[PDB]
Amino acid sequence: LQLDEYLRQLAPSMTQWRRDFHLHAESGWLEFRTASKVADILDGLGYQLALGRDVIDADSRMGLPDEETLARAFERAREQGAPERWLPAFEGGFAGVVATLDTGRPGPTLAFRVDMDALDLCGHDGHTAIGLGLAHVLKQYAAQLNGVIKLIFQPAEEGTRGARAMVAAGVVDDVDYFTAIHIGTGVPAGTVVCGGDNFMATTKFDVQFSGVAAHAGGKPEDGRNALLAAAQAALGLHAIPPHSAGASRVNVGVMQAGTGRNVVPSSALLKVETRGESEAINQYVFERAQHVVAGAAAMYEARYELRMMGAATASAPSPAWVDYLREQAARVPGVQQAVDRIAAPAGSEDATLMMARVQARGGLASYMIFGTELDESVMAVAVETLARVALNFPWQR
Amino acid sequence: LQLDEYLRQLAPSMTQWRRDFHLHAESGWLEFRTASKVADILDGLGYQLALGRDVIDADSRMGLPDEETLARAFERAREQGAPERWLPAFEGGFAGVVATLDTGRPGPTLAFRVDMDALDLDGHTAIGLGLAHVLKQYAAQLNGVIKLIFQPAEEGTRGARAMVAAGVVDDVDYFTAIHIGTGVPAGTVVCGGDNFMATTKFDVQFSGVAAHAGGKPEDGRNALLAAAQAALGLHAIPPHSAGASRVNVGVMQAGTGRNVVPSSALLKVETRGESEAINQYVFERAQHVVAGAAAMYEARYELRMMGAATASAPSPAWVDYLREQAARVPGVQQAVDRIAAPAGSEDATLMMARVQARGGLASYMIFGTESVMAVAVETLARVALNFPWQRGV
Amino acid sequence: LQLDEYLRQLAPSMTQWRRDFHLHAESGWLEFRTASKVADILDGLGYQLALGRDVIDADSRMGLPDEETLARAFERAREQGAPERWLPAFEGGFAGVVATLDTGRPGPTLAFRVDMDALDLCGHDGHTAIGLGLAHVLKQYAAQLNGVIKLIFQPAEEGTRGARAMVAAGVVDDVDYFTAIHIGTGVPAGTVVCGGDNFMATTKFDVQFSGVAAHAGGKPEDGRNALLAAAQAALGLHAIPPHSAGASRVNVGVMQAGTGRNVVPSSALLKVETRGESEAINQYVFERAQHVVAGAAAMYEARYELRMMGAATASAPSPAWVDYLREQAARVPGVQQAVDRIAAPAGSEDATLMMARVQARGGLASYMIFGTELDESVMAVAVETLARVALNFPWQR
Amino acid sequence: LQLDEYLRQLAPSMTQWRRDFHLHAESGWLEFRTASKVADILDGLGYQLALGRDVIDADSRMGLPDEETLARAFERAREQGAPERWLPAFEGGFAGVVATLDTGRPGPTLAFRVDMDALDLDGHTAIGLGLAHVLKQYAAQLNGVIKLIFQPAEEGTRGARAMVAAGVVDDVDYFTAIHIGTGVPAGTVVCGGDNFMATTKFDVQFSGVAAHAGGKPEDGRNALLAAAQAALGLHAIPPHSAGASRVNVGVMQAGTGRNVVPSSALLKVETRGESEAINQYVFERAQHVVAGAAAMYEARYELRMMGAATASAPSPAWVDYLREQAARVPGVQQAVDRIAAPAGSEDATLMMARVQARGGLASYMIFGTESVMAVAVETLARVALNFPWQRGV
Ligand code: NA
Ligand code: NA
Ligand code: NA
Ligand code: NA
Ligand SMILES: [Y+3]
Ligand SMILES: [Y+3]
Repeated sequence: LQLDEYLRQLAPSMTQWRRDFHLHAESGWLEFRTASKVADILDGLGYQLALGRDVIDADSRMGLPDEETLARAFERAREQGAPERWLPAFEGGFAGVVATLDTGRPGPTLAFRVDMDALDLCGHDGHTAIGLGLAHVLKQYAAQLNGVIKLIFQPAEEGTRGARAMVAAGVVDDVDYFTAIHIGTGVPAGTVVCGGDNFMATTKFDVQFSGVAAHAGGKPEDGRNALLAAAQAALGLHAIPPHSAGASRVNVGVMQAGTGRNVVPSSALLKVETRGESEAINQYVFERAQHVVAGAAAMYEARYELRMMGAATASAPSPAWVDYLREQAARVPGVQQAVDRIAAPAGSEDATLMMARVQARGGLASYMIFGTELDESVMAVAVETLARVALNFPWQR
Repeated sequence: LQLDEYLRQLAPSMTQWRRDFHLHAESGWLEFRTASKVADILDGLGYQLALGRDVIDADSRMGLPDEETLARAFERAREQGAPERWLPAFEGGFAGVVATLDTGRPGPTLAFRVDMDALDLDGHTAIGLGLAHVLKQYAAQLNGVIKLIFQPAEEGTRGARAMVAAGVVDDVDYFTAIHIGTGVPAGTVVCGGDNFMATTKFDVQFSGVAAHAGGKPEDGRNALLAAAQAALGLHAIPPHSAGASRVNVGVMQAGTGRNVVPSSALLKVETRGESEAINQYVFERAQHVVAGAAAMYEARYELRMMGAATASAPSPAWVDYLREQAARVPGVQQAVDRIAAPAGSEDATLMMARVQARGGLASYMIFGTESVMAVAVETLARVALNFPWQRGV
Repeated sequence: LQLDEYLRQLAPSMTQWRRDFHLHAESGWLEFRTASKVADILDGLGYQLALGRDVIDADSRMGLPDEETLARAFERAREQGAPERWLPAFEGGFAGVVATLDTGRPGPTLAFRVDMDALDLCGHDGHTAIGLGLAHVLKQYAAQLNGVIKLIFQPAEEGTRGARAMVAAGVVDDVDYFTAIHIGTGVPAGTVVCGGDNFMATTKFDVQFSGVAAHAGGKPEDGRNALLAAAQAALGLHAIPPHSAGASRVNVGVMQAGTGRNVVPSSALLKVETRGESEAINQYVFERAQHVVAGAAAMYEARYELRMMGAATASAPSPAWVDYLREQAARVPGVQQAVDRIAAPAGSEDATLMMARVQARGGLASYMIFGTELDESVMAVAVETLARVALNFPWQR
Repeated sequence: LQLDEYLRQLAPSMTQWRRDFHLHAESGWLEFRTASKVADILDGLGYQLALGRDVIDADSRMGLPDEETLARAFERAREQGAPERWLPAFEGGFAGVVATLDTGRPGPTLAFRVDMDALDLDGHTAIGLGLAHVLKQYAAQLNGVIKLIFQPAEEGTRGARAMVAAGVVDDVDYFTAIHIGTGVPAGTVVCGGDNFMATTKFDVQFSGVAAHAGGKPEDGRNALLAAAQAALGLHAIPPHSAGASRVNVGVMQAGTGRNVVPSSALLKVETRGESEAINQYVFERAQHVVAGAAAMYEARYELRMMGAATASAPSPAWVDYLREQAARVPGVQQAVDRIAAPAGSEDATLMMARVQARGGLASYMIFGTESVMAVAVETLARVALNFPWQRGV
């Protein structure tokens, strides 16, 4: 009741949030200020918070910035207005937060997730505002809810690095219905996909090649060309055969080698990523890749180091849950279409990891997409759609 | 003074300039303060000066820093004491000066060359200034013309080409490049150094079309793979029958991000040859290798000259004259023609080649290793003063 | 009526045919004897024949053997028992035959196709016997037919070379319902696929690299390494990026370069093939390939020659026709399943070219597959199924 | 006769053997008829013979033809007149013979070497037979031992290794390889040929897993791509500071069919070096290159030795002795030590190295260009007969 009204009594806050978080955008694992601000507000609304290491498994964190970068980002946050009461809980690259609202009334646990990080050289993640927005709506109308509602603010989504660490921490082991959201720019403004399935499994990794000269003196017979080794690696990688079961990808997006024009290269670096339509296919591609870089290093009798930088799996939304999401989304104002599933360029999202987990444990889950192409108020329709998903839940059945 | 006295009454000023230029060292193409000081001093001695653009052809410059870097250095040089009267002539990466002493009497045009730059991340200039002082003091005992070339960007063999293209050595009869040899015995003086291989240094920028690695791989045009294939092709270039040659892809940088098809790729390459012809063969092969690799991926490519130098073939008659004079010079132990040593490069060779090509004589002198400077000035001064105005060479 | 009986009164002939044609197997474009034998028998049954150049467009013949090979194969056929009355009509690599049965009774034209060639170094094509088999059944029961029935015996199916030449000759420009058959070894014995859609479009081509020394004397500076050029080509080819619209393939199956160990290679040969799930995708792959071989040749300043060796398109069976085929196949004895469409390893078949043609002109078509895996009498079930397809045609509707 | 007469009374037989061996020429490892004839003749002269397996280590043979080819040639040799008494000792690719003449008196062991094979798609044997005749006729004027090595597969440098491994030259004090030089002046005689680079010839077979190109590309393991990448790596092998070296992938064959992922690939490679050490460096690098390329595709690889030879360092004292004798030989114009010429290979070098390694002297003699044979026999005969039984070398 009066949800439509209350919403217009919140919109002015959300835009303020999208902008402030756009103003002080932070990269993967360095979302210190953002998490501090989110925690602050969420605690202010009376949510039971869980922070940092309690929700982010230290070990499974891939592609973390160096010890130095984590430090300045932390300090800059403290010098950026980040609340003192919370900031400390995220030091060391553990900027993450899960808010819990327990109604006391027996019932299922509904989880909604949004990422907080921006991109490195931040148009891509206005999702944090929608997360706070939904939190508010969920308090005012708390009385009509049952079971438990969980709000997940995930770090390092770019590069698919954060989800795994939150899953390893057990953040979604007690979730019955999972829903990840996204402001799809490549999606028609006014349209809403309730079953994002265009996500490929993937593996991110860097390869370091070292070719220490066999002896000093700089004699050509002692050189071990790391550059040529990575060059042959790059070719091998891209030559990996496709798979019969579905689409697959491989991309050496970055390569750095050498120190000087006249100097025989002894060091080289490759930034790679593999992808497959299914978990198995991507696993296949990654297996070959390792054989390719290993042999390439051997050719030049050079050494190599493999560094796992991130990973995600394939998405298979729960049919029933997507139906429910479609049914609710149709009534929402700005929603012109429900689509269910769409045909768009394939990509990857670590939210899939949380979905896979919830699904293996009996729950259901899906990835919602809100169109905006050809419109920064799409947050209101996202908020109402999500809020509606909870309030309208068929508690009995 | 009579000469020996003059040199001892000059030695102080010489270390003063050395200390100064060392303290205020400047990288290739950024020798603004040095060039200014040199010009101020030479003008004072009464030398006619050709500066900057008049002695450095713009288009022939290689491995030039970007505008921002040129401007910062120019401003820094002003703030470090560069004589404001001369500073403007070098603005834009044209720190170069040719000082001329025309005796007025008929005779040959003798040229001496020193470089002014230092390494990135040459006590030669002082020597050049000292020699300028002595030659003025004894202009009466000279004939013909005396030319002093102060060259920029010798490191990376980047500056000599532009001076040659400006005509700097086209009127030269006898040329002598001066260098302080660290890898040469404390008392030795090589008068015909030729341990220089011809070379070409260049960059290759490959430009393709970026695309999302997972979403639309068909829209991509991989510049990275083009560079990789070029790199392999470059190192497979066949040797040459006439002598040693080498190709090296020292640096490769490519790509924007892990999930984006690389649309930009850069190769820093170096070509070497025992002779000019051999180096030209290798470089030619290299151009075909990179054009093809770019075409393989439908990528565009741009080849940027970063450096160049040729082989050194010292004029025997001129070498002999220099050796004879050097021998008599006090602090000298061994006045040799050439001396064994690992091969390297030096663009002074372009001036030599040019001079020899027009009928003149040329050589490269090396003073081993400071007091090497007094010896170098006295020696070079002898070379000029004891010239066979009549008999010749 | 008594079709089931008549069939058992023909089986002894078919096995005799499969074996004789297995005995004297001929490769692509050299099916001289086979065509002579087929024509002979078909003429004996009273079919209106069209042979050689009248059914095989000379120009569009790809991957033809050399002038010499065509000669001996021809003579060996004459010395192999090939009928004299017909053999001459196939000289020069035009071994093909289309038999026509016109009932005078107005009606649609039904076409059935089978290939005759074996494979080169012949278990793969017992399809010619089934073709003759069906011809017989179609005569005896001629009275119950209407319109026109056409039987197509295609050469050079292996390597996808013959179909194009028959299409260019107009062989299927007047066909209303087209059906290509195949003894699917990779298909369950007793099963019949009425809608083969597992076929990818493809392009076959050889690349010849020439690197004539710039000068005599054998000086290394004059060499132009064709081997290294093809080597880099091979890598480039296999590195061609996949396509978002569907699966694609590239394979450099053969490479020959050099004349002697110590001699700098001046010549090289590549045997390649591209593939795509759709016509467009394969076209995309072939476009890249040409850029790859051209640039590779340039790197070593070598020359190159592209030779088109064959091609096929994607298969999209006519839904309605597949339904009809399924309905008829179900009643046939040896048929346990109808399936309609199956999931098997992708391949290529030039019969697709005839299908595409017939479909663009208003007719319908499909590719039938008869299982046999885990059974050399599958010809009887194929014959009856095909014969039934004709006899049962809904002439009225 | 006294010698000069003997040679003129022998010349006929010599052309008879030359004409015969030319007419019945045989390829490497297939010298069955030749070896038989040689053995029959030498046995007749009273020479002790070590044949086949006793002088050719089986495992050390390189570039051996397949069984079928060995058998066909063996049978063909029988049908062409090979003396049936000796033919069996060479069955299986062991056509080799070492003839020994032990004077019984104390002295040095002198060895002379000739090859018997011809090219595929050596009038040396006759020379060897003639020298055997003369030395027997004058055994009385000889001391110590005389050994005559008739070597198989000299083409492609394939046979010498197996003889060295059999111990054939371990008891040799003075070794001399004989060769007819077509690229040498009609009257010149090089006594210390050393225009031979060390070398290694080998094949690399890459074995992967075949699969249908379109149906199941993931089941494939491309041996073709492995060879391609190896080929590129092989031609990128860095040079060596101490001297010239070269790598060449002369042949590449791979694949079964257009629509099948290649599971078989073959590279025929050649490695060269100015010295033994330099060739070993290149070959070592080459082994790493091919093992890695095989690993890149999870393919197996097999490296087969097809040939090998080392550098030639003729013993100066022995060269001088040969030159002195050759000079006096009638039909000789120029008895030189070495002579400029393009570099090639010759496995005789393995016997030289071995001999020199055990304290003996060795050299390679070349007779320029037929009547070269009479001169070669007379010369070689002098070398043996005029030996400094006392004074020495
Ligand atoms: Na994001
Ligand atoms: Na310098
Ligand atoms: Na077939
Ligand atoms: Na030979
Ligand atoms: Y309302
Ligand atoms: Y019946």
